[PDB]
Amino acid sequence: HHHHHHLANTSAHDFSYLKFVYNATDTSLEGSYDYIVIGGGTSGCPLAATLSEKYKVLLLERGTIATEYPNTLTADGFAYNLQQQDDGKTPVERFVSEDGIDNVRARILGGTTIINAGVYARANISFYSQTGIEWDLDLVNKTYEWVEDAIVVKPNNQSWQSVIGEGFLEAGILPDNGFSLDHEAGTRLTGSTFDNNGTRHAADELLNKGDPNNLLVAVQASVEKILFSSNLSAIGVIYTDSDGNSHQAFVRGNGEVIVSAGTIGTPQLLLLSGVGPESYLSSLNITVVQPNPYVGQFVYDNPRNFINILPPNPIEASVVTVLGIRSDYYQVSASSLPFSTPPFSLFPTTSYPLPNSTFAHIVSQVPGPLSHGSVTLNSSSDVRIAPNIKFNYYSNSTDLANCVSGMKKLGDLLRTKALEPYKARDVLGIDGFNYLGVPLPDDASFETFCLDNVASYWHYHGGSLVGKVLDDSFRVMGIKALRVVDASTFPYEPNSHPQGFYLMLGRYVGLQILQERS
Ligand SMILES: Cc1cc2nc3c(=O)[nH]c(=O)nc-3n(C[C@H](O)[C@H](O)[C@H](O)COP(=O)(O)OP(=O)(O)OC[C@H]3O[C@@H](n4cnc5c(N)ncnc54)[C@H](O)[C@@H]3O)c2cc1C
Ligand SMILES: *[C@@H]1O[C@H](CO)[C@@H](O[C@@H]2O[C@H](CO)[C@@H](O)[C@H](O)[C@H]2NC(C)=O)[C@H](O)[C@H]1NC(C)=O
Ligand SMILES: *[C@@H]1O[C@H](CO)[C@@H](O)[C@H](O)[C@H]1NC(C)=O
Ligand SMILES: *[C@@H]1O[C@H](CO)[C@@H](O)[C@H](O)[C@H]1NC(C)=O
Ligand SMILES: *[C@@H]1O[C@H](CO)[C@@H](O)[C@H](O)[C@H]1NC(C)=O
Ligand SMILES: *[C@@H]1O[C@H](CO)[C@@H](O)[C@H](O)[C@H]1NC(C)=O
Ligand SMILES: *[C@@H]1O[C@H](CO)[C@@H](O)[C@H](O)[C@H]1NC(C)=O
Ligand SMILES: *[C@@H]1O[C@H](CO)[C@@H](O)[C@H](O)[C@H]1NC(C)=O
Repeated sequence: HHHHHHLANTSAHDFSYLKFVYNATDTSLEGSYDYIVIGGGTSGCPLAATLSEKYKVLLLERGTIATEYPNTLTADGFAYNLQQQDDGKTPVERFVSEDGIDNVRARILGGTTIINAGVYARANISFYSQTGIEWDLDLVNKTYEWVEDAIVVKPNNQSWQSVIGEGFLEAGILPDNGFSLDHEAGTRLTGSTFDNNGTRHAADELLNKGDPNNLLVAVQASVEKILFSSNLSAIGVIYTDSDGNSHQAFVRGNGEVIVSAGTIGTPQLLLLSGVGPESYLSSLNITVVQPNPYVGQFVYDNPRNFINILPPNPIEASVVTVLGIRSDYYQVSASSLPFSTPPFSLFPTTSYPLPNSTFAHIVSQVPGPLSHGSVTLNSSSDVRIAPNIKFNYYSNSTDLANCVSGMKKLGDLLRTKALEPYKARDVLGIDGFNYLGVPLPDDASFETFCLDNVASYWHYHGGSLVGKVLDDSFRVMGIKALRVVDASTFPYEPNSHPQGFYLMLGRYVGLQILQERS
């Protein structure tokens, strides 16, 4: 298959880039650069590597390097990082939305690709025309291949993923797409950023494609403020190191500051810097640099709804590789060992029953979603104090209708011959399964189930939307030399699993920056 000749193979996680990674305590990192990228995450790492092909780049990341937390480097360690308590330095930062749903974000060089579930997919090909951005579609595809050559494999067979795939097909999630990276209706094996040795590959490895003479990375660099000219332009940043001391770095000439701090971090930093809704910022006595009513608005979290089955015989743990895709729901299942310490946010609250045997977590994702909320500041000065985030799950009735459809399809899945061997009782109904937590239930019972048992899919996005805060080149409207590139930029998903899109986007926008400059 020509289209997959380029995929990565099994290999150790490549930390060669550590040769140009430095502690933010090093004041010799202060000074002038062509580009400053804020946030060494999913988009930020390939963006910085791409810009460094020609220009001097400083990448600033608030977390440390992944070697400090070895359980981020294997598939087997996924649960560990979520189970670990948040001490302010760990790679997983815990939060709770104002809705009451537990959640996490990354705090580590590599961003959320260092802690995530590894599922790799390209964007739904209809996404590009939906946005109305004049994408260079040939370049988009070359850029996917540049990412995939470094960190994406074709997964080997896993017994539970194959069971689930046979079930999806039997339940009518057709056609059978075989192995494919593309987000299309039907059932498929997709790519993974875990290799077939279980080694995690991630966005930090794309730093190895940067020019080591041009790229500098500062870790434990907490960026507190974007600095502006006194024609409004961004000119630099203030960041603090792990000892608390402050540092300043600037861009020069035709260079630019790009914010890649994520759905949560990018609106927070813009607001702290005086870019945002005029009445809101004035009410905090933050001087407004650029009024924009949409900074931190239109923030989205696709709902996750789920059931857990406890088979009467052990099943093998698996990472998610098999996807069942419809336009109105995206479905997967993971199989897991039992645990006595919960992975935080796997279930939506800390008071959720613990599994004492192996279990299958069977999941459906609402597309969009159409419900939205906001990011607002908790502290008007301290970037290390997490902002308030509210998603307003199921405020839009279309989301609820789509959850009902997805839950009914999970019922179909539980009724397949594929899943029958995992029932505890060989009775006709799906009550023959043993359930951890709430089992599946007319639509009123499904609506109640959807509302009561919702969790985060962890695929939140928005807050600095193209068309509201940014133009089609990802520039902050009204401000020269300032862009935003990360998941804050779009109001809908590109697909069921967006890391592949945001990895591509980092390099793609970097190439656009370089081309505009030439
Ligand atoms: C638990 C979990 C599992 C997931 N699993 C999958 C999956 O299997 N497949 C998939 O496709 N997607 C998955 N996702 C979603 C996907 O990984 C994310 O949507 C995507 O990685 C977000 O990229 P980003 O660049 O917007 O943010 P990030 O990758 O989080 O990058 C933002 C970076 O900015 C840093 N930062 C923030 N504020 C500052 C500041 N002030 N100064 C300096 N640095 C700062 C952060 O530390 C972070 O490294 C998962 C998400 C989670 C939470
Ligand atoms: C791929 O993305 C497109 C969005 O651009 C989705 O298609 C739209 O949504 C529904 C599809 O049932 C229709 O009402 C719209 O008319 C569609 N628009 C276009 C231009 O086709 C589509 O559902 C997504 N596909 C998957 C499998 O998620
Ligand atoms: C993976 O192995 C194949 C074997 O055909 C090889 O051609 C390719 O160069 C390897 N991929 C990478 C990214 O090194
Ligand atoms: C940076 O140096 C400080 C000491 O000044 C130390 O406490 C911290 O762990 C270092 N961080 C990294 C990422 O090396
Ligand atoms: C890009 O790749 C996709 C598959 O991911 C393919 O369907 C599409 O035709 C390609 N587009 C271009 C412009 O090559
Ligand atoms: C803002 O400052 C004014 C004084 O100029 C004060 O009256 C007001 O209470 C302040 N508001 C906040 C939220 O600090
Ligand atoms: C800050 O967040 C906490 C939740 O962690 C909340 O209880 C508190 O009211 C918030 N404070 C402000 C000023 O927003
Ligand atoms: C739900 O979302 C759609 C699309 O954004 C919108 O047209 C509709 O008005 C929303 N419904 C409600 C009740 O807000």
